[PDB]
Amino acid sequence: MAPGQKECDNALRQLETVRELLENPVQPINDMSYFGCLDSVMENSKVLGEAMTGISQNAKNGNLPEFGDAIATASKALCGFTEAAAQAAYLVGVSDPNSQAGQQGLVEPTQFARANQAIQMACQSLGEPGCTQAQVLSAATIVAKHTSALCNSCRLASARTANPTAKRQFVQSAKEVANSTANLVKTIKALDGDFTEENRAQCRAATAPLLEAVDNLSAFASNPEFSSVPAQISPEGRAAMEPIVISAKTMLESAGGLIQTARALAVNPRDPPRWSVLAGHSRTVSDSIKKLITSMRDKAPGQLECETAIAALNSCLRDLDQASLAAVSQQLAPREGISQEALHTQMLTAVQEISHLIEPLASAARAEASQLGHKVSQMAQYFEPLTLAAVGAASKTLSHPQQMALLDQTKTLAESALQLLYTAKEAGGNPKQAAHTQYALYEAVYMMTEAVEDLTTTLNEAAS
Repeated sequence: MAPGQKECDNALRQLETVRELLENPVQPINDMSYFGCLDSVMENSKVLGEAMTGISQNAKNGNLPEFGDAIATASKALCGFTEAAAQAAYLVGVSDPNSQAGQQGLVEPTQFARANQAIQMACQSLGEPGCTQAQVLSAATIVAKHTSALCNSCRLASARTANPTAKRQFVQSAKEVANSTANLVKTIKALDGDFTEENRAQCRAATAPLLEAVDNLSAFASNPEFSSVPAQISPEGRAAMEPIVISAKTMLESAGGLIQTARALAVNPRDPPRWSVLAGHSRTVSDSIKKLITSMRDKAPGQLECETAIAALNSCLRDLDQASLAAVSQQLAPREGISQEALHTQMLTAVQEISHLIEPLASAARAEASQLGHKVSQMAQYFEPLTLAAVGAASKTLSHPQQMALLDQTKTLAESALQLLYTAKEAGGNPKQAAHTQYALYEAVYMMTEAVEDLTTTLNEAAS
């Protein structure tokens, strides 16, 4: 009854509905790439933060219309977070080696069912007698987005099909959905500088042919002939997606709590206990979002492999430090059963392989996230044979200064490789990371190139 209560009511329903995306992410949620998911959570963080400020201030000052605007904006941001979270979880799950992505059909029935549900909610909101101006706009924007998505999928489906009857039906259904929503859009435009009871009644009337067309499309699209095979996600994939899922669930739970409390406060703002409860939920919303973003970044393509490569390089560094400390106290035992020449050849071979991987690695770090993991693993693998050969070669180097110089120079190469790996992990193969990492990447490549040259020179002098 009271203004602002309906908005809180709709928000709670929207948060409960969007939570379903999190229960079993075995199909794509949308068309976003992993980097798109990350961008969306960053953008929604800003939007939700401002909306949360708006909720509190307008409940406190009794500005009920703008309180409803703030609840609506927060709900949209939270659904945004969840869609990005669920999509990220799906992409994580399928990319697992032991996981099998399901065959894509002509359409994804879950996306069709979701769109059907979002259109119903938006249409029912337009069918409300006490619906406001900014509520009509958000409901109108929802309808337009989901009907466009539905029509686009119908078009591609009637192009990818061999079945002539299905071809004609997807085209026909698209026509009906499009013609329906066009008729609704016109009635919504008629509201500008008018907004009368006679006109809101025009809009309500126009929703019925849309709902009917959408519900017909949904039925028809759920036929076994069209549906996708849900993916088979390994127990490991499930484990990797878990942090992302848990975080987004905690976000939704505490945001529900924030809204329930906000609802009472809008009615009676003179209530210190409830301000304390609202603040509690708010801090938990923020913590959950931080954990969600950090969880999602852990699972971007190439991130685990950078981490694994960095661990392997650090293991090589420990070996080199150990050999260096043994050398200075004359306690480095000479490597048995292999010659000085053969050990220098193993070093040169490894150094040449590392050298060839530098620029390819940087280009992946720069532009191609799908390559990065591989290049980082290839680079790191060569450091094990190099370290063993260098420790061996040093152990048999007759001059003490030269023995120490060989270890020092091998260490410098390893440390320059570490700096490149850390920089590549930051850039992550995301073209939009350029303005923050480009000069650091150039520096890291320069330092690596220099360290290769210096060690190669030493190895060339030893060959002479």
